[PDB]
Amino acid sequence: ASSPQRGRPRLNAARTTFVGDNGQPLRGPYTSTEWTAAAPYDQIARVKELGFNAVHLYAECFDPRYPAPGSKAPGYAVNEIDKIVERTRELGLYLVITIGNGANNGNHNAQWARDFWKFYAPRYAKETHVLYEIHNEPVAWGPPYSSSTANPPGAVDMEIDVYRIIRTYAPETPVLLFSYAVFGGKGGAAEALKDIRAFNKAVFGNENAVWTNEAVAFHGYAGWQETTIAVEELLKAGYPCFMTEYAGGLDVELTYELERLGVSWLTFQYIPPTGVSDDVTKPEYFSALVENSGLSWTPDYGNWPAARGVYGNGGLARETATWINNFLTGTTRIEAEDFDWGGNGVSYYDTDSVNVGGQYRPDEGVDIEKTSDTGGGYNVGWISEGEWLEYTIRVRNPGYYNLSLRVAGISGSRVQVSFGNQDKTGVWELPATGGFQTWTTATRQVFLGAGLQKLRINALSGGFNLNWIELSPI
Ligand SMILES: O[C@@H]1[C@@H](O)[C@H](O)OC[C@H]1O
Ligand SMILES: O[C@@H]1[C@@H](O)[C@H](O)OC[C@H]1O
Ligand SMILES: [Ca+2]
Ligand SMILES: [Ca+2]
Ligand SMILES: [Ca+2]
Repeated sequence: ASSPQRGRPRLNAARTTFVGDNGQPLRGPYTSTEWTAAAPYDQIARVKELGFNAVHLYAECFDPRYPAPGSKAPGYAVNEIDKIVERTRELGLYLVITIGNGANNGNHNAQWARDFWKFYAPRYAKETHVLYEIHNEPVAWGPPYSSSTANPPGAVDMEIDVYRIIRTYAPETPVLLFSYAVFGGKGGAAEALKDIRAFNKAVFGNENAVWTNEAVAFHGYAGWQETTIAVEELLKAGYPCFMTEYAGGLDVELTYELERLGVSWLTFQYIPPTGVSDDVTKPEYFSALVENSGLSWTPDYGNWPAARGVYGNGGLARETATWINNFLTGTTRIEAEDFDWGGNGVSYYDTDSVNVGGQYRPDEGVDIEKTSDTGGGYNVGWISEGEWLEYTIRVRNPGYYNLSLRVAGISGSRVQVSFGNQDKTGVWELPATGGFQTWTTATRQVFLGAGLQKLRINALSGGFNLNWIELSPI
């Protein structure tokens, strides 16, 4: 159609999340109209250059005293919400609208929430780019809301009543339920399933309803490890989900897991000029974290993050091994020839576009030949000054590691190795071995932070070949 406006997001084929009108997950930062003007058009537009296609809107903040004299009724920010709706429409962005809480996270006012959606549900029902998230963090702090001892009680009744209101006026609009603050472990999933069953019985007539246009909203405050478990278990039970608020700046580890699982996400960094957390346009809170980690997805707009991935290892970041007693739990060896794919100037830099060795990856630029070193396979050769190679890894535990390079060189050479774009080695002199297939292992101790990060080999000179890289904890 003659409109940049995005079409209805729908549940994906795998029923893991809502995806857009191109089959891609929704990814975005947040803004608020709770006590501020609409973020400016030109600031909202910046999200597109950061690989995003969606915006999370905390539209109005509930009044806990409503409807007493002096309380603020819903609908007060309509003129600002309308601007967000229009600006996202024209920019080709999705918009997730919710009720915020101000000082009262982990709480809600049911009447206020029903009246908010009676007004807003019909108002934006026909905006195909707009989704409705019933209520931010309505209970302190997670499932089961259906417990008689939930703090406060009755949130599932609010979810039910609001869902009916929404569907009465907005029959096609995606609805995100619950917005659990802390959603962690097998236990978190099991408790959420109690709430889901109770909701389903009341709304659909059957505890085990198959949702066609609904998902569970959840937040990341259980931490990345526990949240990943809960998401995995819920997805196994057959209920899609959607991350609506989390932070570490960007929580790189949780983003990696949500990408793997096929779950849409809204990060808790704000569109300038203002918000209660950190600005998404400052590199230190988002783009630098993405860049240094090697995280990538296909953006709806622009070419950032760049298309890239792990070569081999089933496309998963190469996790570092640990010790149990005197043995290693898994491989420590990263083959030099298994550099990230992505291309020249993205995942490697090579001075000639052809692989002059012709082997292994003939259609990429890195020069690769068969090796006569122990164990066979291949080595990177024709290494020249200024070339570099990146490998996306995941450091399981922070601390000291032995970093080993299996190298050969007729004469002397120099390398330097960065991790997450931080130099960990300085200049590392590799003395001559006397031949390009006369192999030695060079080792240096490095101190690494935990997490997803790119290991980058920088050739400070030519004159050496590289078979493989090993990393093991001290
Ligand atoms: O009011 C909102 C609050 O509920 C959430 O914790 O952070 C975003 C705020 O604007
Ligand atoms: O790296 C080596 C290259 O420089 C040499 O000239 O051809 C053989 C390779 O091992
Ligand atoms: Ca080349
Ligand atoms: Ca080369
Ligand atoms: Ca090799």
